[PDB]
Amino acid sequence: NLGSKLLVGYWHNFDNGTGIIKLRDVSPKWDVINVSFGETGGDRSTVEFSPVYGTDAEFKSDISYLKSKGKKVVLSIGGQNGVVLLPDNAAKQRFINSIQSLIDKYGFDGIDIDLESGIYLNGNDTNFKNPTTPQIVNLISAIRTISDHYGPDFLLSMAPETAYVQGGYSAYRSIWGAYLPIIYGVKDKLTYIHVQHYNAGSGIGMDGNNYNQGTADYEVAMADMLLHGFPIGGNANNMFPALRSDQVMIGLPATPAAAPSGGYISPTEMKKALDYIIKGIPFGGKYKLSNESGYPAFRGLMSWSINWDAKNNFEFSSNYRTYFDAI
Ligand SMILES: [Cl-]
Ligand code: NA
Ligand SMILES: [Zn+2]
Ligand SMILES: [Zn+2]
Ligand SMILES: [Zn+2]
Ligand SMILES: [Zn+2]
Repeated sequence: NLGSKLLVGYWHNFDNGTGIIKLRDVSPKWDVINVSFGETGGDRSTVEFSPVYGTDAEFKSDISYLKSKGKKVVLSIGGQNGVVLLPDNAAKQRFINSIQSLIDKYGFDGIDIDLESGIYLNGNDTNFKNPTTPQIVNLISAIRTISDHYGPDFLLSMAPETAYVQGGYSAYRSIWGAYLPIIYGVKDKLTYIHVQHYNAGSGIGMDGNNYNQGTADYEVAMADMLLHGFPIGGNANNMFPALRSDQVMIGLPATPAAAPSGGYISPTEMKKALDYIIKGIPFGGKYKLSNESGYPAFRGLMSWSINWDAKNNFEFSSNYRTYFDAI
């Protein structure tokens, strides 16, 4: 079964300067490998994926080998080429069929939704429990259909930026809060969400205070929105519900170069945030956690990326594997 404290790492299906790591050479400290990325061509709906090294059959066998060792391998849909546009049923079906074909071909354990294309609320799409924007409605439907095809053990994750989730605290329009209807719409099938707590600037917590990315207070404040639920757009009558704590992870850059505009946090400071979130132990931050005792089943950390971590001699993976193994 899938563990209670996870390290989820993005795996580059490309060389961005940090090199390509073949699947069998990925550190065993990662519990889940998010293969980056499934992409689309002209129809912006049929997802395609070809491994950057070797044959398709060899990649399929590498995945089988990792799965035999208890690891999960997930296909991430996103990046610049992971444009998925679902304006109608036809596009939705192409997306569903192509994803199912890839899962079957390579033996992926599930999918990671790392999309931004078309993810913005139409004017007048104001109810997160009943969205009307076709892109959003169709994406929710497709995710539920794909998930159903594989059953309750299908691994579904999502990695939106903060504007699309916690940004909903300030406004519910355009991009702000636009993942909220997606999250709500698939919450019964969502294994975990790892919001990207980086390339974000600052975030307003439920206490009304602004916190800077890369600080312990920010990590706690942003995660707490999902652990506790929050009022959308300054309206106490429009409450976004809490997720299960086992559905909440925090996404972090593995090193500063992985997120140039900011978001990297030192292990010393992040362990303070983790101790507060998980164990209810405060550290002298300004942010007061919603729940006195913490959220022991908080699911863990995601990182951009396995490749960046390796170029930084595994600082991130080593520090947090040790931290979680010690609980
Ligand atoms: Cl809990
Ligand atoms: Na290839
Ligand atoms: Zn279902
Ligand atoms: Zn099938
Ligand atoms: Zn973005
Ligand atoms: Zn409460």
